[PDB]
Amino acid sequence: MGEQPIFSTRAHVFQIDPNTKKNWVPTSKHAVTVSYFYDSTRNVYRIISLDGSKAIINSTITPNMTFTKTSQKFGQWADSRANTVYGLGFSSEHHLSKFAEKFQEFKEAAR
Repeated sequence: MGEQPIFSTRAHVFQIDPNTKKNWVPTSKHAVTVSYFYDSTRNVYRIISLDGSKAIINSTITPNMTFTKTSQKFGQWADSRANTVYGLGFSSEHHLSKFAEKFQEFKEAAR
């Protein structure tokens, strides 16, 4: 297939404020589904999330992109295509933990 579903989880989505990159701005009002998809048409993994029919995340994973845990339930990563920093807040450390693990896997496939 051109777009292959791989993994899906839920979280509240945020982006850092453009101006000083320090204040968190909510992007979704609800927790939404955040997923990893493999795009074979472009040969890359993508992090995709829609709030309703509005894509709020469509981040291609690149070899040096890095996911950082900020608390036991929240983590972030920088994205140059959209020129921002995404933050994800999970209901539990186990979910943040698992998301970060998958991130590392597809980062390597990218390299």
